[PDB]
Amino acid sequence: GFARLKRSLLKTKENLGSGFISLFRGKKIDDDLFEELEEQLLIADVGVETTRKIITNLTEGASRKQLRDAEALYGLLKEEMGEILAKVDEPLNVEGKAPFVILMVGVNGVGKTTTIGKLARQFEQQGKSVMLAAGDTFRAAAVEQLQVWGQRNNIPVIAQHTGADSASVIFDAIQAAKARNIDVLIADTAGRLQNKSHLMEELKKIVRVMKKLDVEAPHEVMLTIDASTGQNAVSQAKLFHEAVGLTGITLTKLDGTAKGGVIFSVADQFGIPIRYIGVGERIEDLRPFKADDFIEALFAR
Ligand SMILES: [N+]
Ligand SMILES: [N+]
Repeated sequence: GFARLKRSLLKTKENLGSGFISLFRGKKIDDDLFEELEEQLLIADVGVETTRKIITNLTEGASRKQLRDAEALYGLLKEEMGEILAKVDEPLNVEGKAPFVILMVGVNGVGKTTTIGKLARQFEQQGKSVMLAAGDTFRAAAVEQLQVWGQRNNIPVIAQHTGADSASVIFDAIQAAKARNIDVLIADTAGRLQNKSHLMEELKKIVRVMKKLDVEAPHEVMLTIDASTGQNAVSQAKLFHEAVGLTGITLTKLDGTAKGGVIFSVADQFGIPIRYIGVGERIEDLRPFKADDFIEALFAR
């Protein structure tokens, strides 16, 4: 539903999508125009490298089509920015594994635990059996939050004492999931960026332990990032992807932020599928990402 998404993206539409119309009105296509467009893309948090790529491709496309009027750049931009998102438009498919293991990674303070609970409830409402692993083992509040989701939804939560070894919790959870014929296992993890090497080594150890039980696990390594944090979301994605290897992204807090343009930077810089976008705080506001809906909402005029 592109039309539902329009309200969520209003603040982002001030600079991107329909926000381009006033910039192009009555203008010719020249270096000054492309400089104005660069400024607007950057203020929208599209990022230096992705902005340069967009401008380069737009310039080449306009020249090849022999466009005269800047108004005609709008459709080329819609296509080119749409292609950026189309390259990461693969939905997450959790079917057919015993269990399908989602390792949730990211920094503290981006809502990883709440996102896990929302996804778990969604998979359960779809008829899948879910289990949760409380792998953020030194943060009692994170463990308790996961246990709240599990208790109210009759979803099992595997946890150990505060300070337990994360890899051992997740190992025990995979064993329990296999014993109990679970369809989907979602594992929380630590997120302290104070010691980056320690965090990445802990995640790598978790992955090695999983692989001993099922060489296909983890089936998804999902990053959660917060769109309202702007370029911090991009730097977080780079850290986890270069160190561990991501296979999916959930981007939260897109509603009301004018920094929604960061989705283009995340998509272009890393090429990792964007699985879900958050457009509100409720379970139902965590939506499967549809790049074409997103572009249509952004560029609606
Ligand atoms: N319950
Ligand atoms: N993978």
